Amino acid sequence: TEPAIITNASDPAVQRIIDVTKHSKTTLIEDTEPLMECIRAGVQFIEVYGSSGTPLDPALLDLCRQREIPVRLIDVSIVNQLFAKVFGIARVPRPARLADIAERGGDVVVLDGVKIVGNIGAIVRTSLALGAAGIVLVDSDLATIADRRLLRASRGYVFSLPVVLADREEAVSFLRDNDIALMVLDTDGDLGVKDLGDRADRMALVFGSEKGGPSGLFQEASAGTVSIPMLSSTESLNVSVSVGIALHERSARNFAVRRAAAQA
Amino acid sequence: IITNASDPAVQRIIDVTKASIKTTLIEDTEPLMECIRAGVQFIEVYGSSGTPLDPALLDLCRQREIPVRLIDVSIVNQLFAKVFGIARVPRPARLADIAERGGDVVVLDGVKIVGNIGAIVRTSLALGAAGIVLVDSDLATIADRRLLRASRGYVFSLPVVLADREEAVSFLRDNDIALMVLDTDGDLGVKDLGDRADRMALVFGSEGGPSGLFQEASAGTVSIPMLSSTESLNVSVSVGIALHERSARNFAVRRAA
Repeated sequence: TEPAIITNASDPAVQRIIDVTKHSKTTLIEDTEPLMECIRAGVQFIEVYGSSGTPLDPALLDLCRQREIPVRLIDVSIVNQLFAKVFGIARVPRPARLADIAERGGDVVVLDGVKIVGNIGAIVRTSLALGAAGIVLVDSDLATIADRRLLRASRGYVFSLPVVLADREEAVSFLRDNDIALMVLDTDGDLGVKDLGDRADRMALVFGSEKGGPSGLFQEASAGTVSIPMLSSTESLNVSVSVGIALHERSARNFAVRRAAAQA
Repeated sequence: IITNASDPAVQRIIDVTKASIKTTLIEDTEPLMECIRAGVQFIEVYGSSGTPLDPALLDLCRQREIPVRLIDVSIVNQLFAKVFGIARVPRPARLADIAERGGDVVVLDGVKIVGNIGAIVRTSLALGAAGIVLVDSDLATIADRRLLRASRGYVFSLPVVLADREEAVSFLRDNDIALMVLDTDGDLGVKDLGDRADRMALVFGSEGGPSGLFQEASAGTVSIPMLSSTESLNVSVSVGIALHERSARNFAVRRAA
């Protein structure tokens, strides 16, 4: 067949390194959009790969050109034996910490017992896009943020803002020590979500799963409960939906913070 | 509450439905109670010997005349959660059912991931929408067991309808229901959705985007502001934000009837 020589056709050795991370400080980031977000967010890549015989998205190739990022093709046969059509080996950034959230400016999203990774990924994307400072994950059952399930669920946004694993008291003492008032989302609370933007200062918003709602320590530190009005008092929304609604209400406050940081 | 130790004869019927096109299997305590409240007609509900049935469920079953029996924990494990029921599939909602109820119409265009669909069903109900039109969803019936579960048994609590794209666009037309499409860099801001007094249809694409036929029929493109036009939200999240801006409008419709 005289296949193009640049195409990886065997099964060692950059393959071996890809296999190596596929089953265990690096990770695989898959698909065009997630790759470009990770690159934009400053994630360091070792190499980006496509399957032979299909044109790699021109903008990604362009972007890999702009950064010093090697691109190479692997025979479709082999990529189709691993596992998408395009992926990269990346170094996992140094885990973000609480302080990062405080310094970045803007509201803090705290998830309390949210464990469903698709929910956590969606909340990551929303928090990024709506201008939140960062996310604190309490009781998520995640070992790290680089979990490939979360990578895929976040569409590669998990390194675009500080996403931090913490235990409950660590988190509440953190907010206390930084003078960040928290409010808890729950049914018939004191404040309508529509009034969330009134508050000029940054705040933390705490969302529980509804496999139990918010937990005790947070309740006790709370400066109030916030409710999203629903048809009946007995209804509920998926937690990711509640995050989007609450953050949309705070969007004016956070966009102003983000606007200002972009100019510093 | 009698207990089944055997293997006939309503063990057989359980297996036979799991043409049952008119009967299905609704699982879990809360989804069961929702379906019952929604008027779904149940044949019988079952729990597992050993672990007790929610009293509120038993009471509801009691107030309806729905028989409840326990099943030996060992037969359940052969059937497959711990509580479930067998019900008649309601007659499929039609598009007209959505128009008659009044309120905004949610159209999903190309949304296929059933968990998104199910979350959207719950949001649409909670935030007061008239109903949901599913275009290109890849579902055979709304009674699909994946959606039943993903929707937490709310799929029957408001009109949810499968349609073809042209069908949907035609239905909105002769009903004088303006449709807007949710998308980036649009004509209108989501924050002004509440300005319009009359009902409207809102069209959400997967991600990617709504179709040409809808775009061609659209009275506007509504955009949720984000840090970057390249960014995107999960479709269920977009629906939550949009309906939230319309909730005053829809609650007023819901509570006038």
